Amino acid sequence: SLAEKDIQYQLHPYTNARLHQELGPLIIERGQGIYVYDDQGKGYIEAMAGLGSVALGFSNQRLIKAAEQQFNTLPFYHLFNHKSHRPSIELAEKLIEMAPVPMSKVFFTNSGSEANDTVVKFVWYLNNALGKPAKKKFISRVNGYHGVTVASASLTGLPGNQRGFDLPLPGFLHVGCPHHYRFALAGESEEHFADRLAVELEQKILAEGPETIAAFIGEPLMGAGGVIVPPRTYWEKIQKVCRKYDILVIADEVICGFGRTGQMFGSQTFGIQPDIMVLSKQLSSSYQPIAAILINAPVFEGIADQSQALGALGHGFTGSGHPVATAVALENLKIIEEESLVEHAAQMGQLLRSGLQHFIDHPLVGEIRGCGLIAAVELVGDRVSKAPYQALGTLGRYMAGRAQEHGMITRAMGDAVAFCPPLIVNEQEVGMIVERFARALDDTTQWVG
Amino acid sequence: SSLAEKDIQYQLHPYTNARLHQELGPLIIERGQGIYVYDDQGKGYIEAMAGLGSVALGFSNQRLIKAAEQQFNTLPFYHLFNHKSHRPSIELAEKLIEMAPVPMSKVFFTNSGSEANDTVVKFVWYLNNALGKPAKKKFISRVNGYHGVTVASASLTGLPGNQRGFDLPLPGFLHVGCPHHYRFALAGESEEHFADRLAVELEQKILAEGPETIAAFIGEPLMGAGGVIVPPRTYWEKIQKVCRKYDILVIADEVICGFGRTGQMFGSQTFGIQPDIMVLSKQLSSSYQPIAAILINAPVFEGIADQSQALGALGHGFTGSGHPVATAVALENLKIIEEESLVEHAAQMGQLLRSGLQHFIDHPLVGEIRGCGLIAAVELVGDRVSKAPYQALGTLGRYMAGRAQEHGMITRAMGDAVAFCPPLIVNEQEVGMIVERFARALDDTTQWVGPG
Ligand SMILES: *Cc1c(COP(=O)(O)O)cnc(C)c1O
Ligand SMILES: *Cc1c(COP(=O)(O)O)cnc(C)c1O
Repeated sequence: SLAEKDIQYQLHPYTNARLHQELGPLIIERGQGIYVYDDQGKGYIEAMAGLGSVALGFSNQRLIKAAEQQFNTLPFYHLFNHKSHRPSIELAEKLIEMAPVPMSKVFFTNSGSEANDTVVKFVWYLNNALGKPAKKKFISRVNGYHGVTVASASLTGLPGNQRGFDLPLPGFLHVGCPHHYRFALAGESEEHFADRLAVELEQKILAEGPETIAAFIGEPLMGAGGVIVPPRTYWEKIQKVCRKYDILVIADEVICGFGRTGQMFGSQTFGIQPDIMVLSKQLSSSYQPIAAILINAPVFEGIADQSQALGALGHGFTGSGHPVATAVALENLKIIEEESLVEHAAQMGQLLRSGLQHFIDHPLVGEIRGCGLIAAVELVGDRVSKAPYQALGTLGRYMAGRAQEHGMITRAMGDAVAFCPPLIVNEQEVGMIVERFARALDDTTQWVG
Repeated sequence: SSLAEKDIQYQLHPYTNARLHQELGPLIIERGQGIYVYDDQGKGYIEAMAGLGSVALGFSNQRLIKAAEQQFNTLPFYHLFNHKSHRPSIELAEKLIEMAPVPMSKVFFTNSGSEANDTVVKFVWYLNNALGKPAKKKFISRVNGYHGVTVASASLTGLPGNQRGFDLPLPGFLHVGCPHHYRFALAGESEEHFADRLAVELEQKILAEGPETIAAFIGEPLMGAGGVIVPPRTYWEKIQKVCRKYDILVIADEVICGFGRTGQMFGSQTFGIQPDIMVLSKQLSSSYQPIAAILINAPVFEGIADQSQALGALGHGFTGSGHPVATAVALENLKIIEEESLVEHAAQMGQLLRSGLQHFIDHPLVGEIRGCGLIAAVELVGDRVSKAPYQALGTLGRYMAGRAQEHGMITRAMGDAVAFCPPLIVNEQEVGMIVERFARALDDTTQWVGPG
């Protein structure tokens, strides 16, 4: 069977390989709109838009035709050694012109992981160029997600990405997860919590030596880490501390980018003025692997000078700016703008968050959080202590399983069940997401007894 | 704003002097068909490099394009996380395992060769932690090897251009000698004696560092980006003996050699390598889609699988890992290579290419002609006795590549080596035209130098 071939031949990401050999895969055969279907014909609402990525859903014919048109023109070329092609140029123009702060240049990669890995290299290159060879350390947050390369998994603050992999590398430092529900002191306001987090960062900078800190990287809100919305004034106060010590501010917009948070960028929603932005996922509705780094004028000018001194910029992926991936991403961004999907997502997000808020006084619901069209419900075994049932992740695993039985694919991040549906979701579809959540919660409540 | 002006304004180019780019602007490629690409001025070029040694089936294979369409209209994205799967990833993994030149267990997909080698580093660290060998973590690679551009894979890479200014390599990424007889053999040393000395260098490096601390040796069977460096006779035999002696994994980076480049399906077959791990990309999809694949053997899989159970799940994966459109295109690509007998065809075309270039073997500027199958390089020198460059190293290569472009052919210079890596579908007349355009560039370069 196809399931037997999968067990025989494929090592799965983010999977227990031994349990996989026993249970085998859930094979997804086809998709349309917000739905995917398994090889048994069962339909599921993809309430996660795959990996928070399939902005236009699973059957956008404009994207598919844009791919075809580019395939029949030039199915591959590269950007190395002054070579270029129209789709990379037009996408770079569109990204610079839509940027929420003045940006200078785009550098393309295949993945968010490659993009953040590239940012690490470009910052080291820059500070070598500027004659600041000590100015190399990165600061990220506990539970931040920045990808899975040796370097980007060192930026990542999730233990699952580091345990067994000898990470983080030296020079990749982590400050606190800005989650008020878990880390605020008894009776501390969001603004007081923000103050204390800004103090933690400043103290980290001073303890390490300000001259040794190159950059601070953060997702405007933390996606994979559990839909962690930072406290009011966090980004204002963190940026003050960064500007104080000449530290680059990198906005990882891989999840927030292109209308997820109710504005085009999380940087807009949270008032971030980044030096560098990283984009992926919704950039192409994941129809093609592509990511993009936006760098501002000072970062470009330093890198450009050093590329002249060293002969050429000694960095690039075969797939960097791939003409089919860039053609698809260009068409994707045009549809998001033409169909007013940022404002549509914002409206659908209000319906999603209001629907979930009906469950705020349920005995297993610890917290409901989110912004725009991304949300999470954190389940607890006890609301007073905020303790898990059995161990962190038991409730989340059972909930996600019940949601799948009720025809909805959701992701558990510990005991948080996440929602990140396609931007094209309609009002009754939001209603059906909340209904399938409710059925899964009922099942989980009966199970915990 | 012209398209060239927008490119200068908005794009930071890989492997480009950004300041020179602001002055010269791009060469914009508009379209392609068969072995040809055309710039925005309508000038046609034979893509004698198949882009980046990658476009196996040329620039207008309609079967690949229809395979993409069919998959887009079925399922345009899904992932492989948390037991999820899809038919194209499964069928491609089956095809790759069943065609492997040694017994392999599992495939892990990535978007790029760089991600794939970066993943191999993580998987080897994970494996040796799983086996209770926490010290067994260092990698050995070669000077002028190319393994990609991430912080870790650029540490494996042995090309200075990939490390200078980037604070690389990381600690625990060690480099032994480039196996290029022409450049690094002692005066009057045989290929076999050179191979012995390189195997001694490796063993001495292993002993100096502590054998218990060395996890893996990674090499391209033949070194592509480093100048089409064919290892000396007996090199891979003797290196593998040293590796097996100290329980060091052998990783074959087949990103260029994979899928018929060297006259057999894999460079591991051509060079008699029995790797534990293979890395594949580029020709896997004819670069029509970004995809790479790691093949791991049974012992590597079993160790990783044990630890993934203990830790709850394997904490690694890319959004695009096994992308259904990329895997669908790669599957159709490998079917065409098998159905059209392109491995045997490439072997035949490579003999014509090498024979055509060898008409110039006693030219005063030709130092060496090297290659296997349908990959070749001509290394130009200013002086055949000393092997010294004309002017600075790289002058002849840059001049030749420029003249080739004027004569309607895209070649890559690696220092003073001019490389050939054409699409596998190149026909006999087209090989003739590649050698003719090389000859016109060489004539120009010879008139420019005046060796008299
Ligand atoms: C998805 C993700 C990444 C990694 O992207 P990949 O394409 O899977 O390598 C990086 N940052 C954030 C915020 C992410 O959500
Ligand atoms: C192309 C290349 C790589 C890097 O592949 P990318 O997809 O560009 O990241 C790795 N190894 C070898 C031998 C290569 O030629």
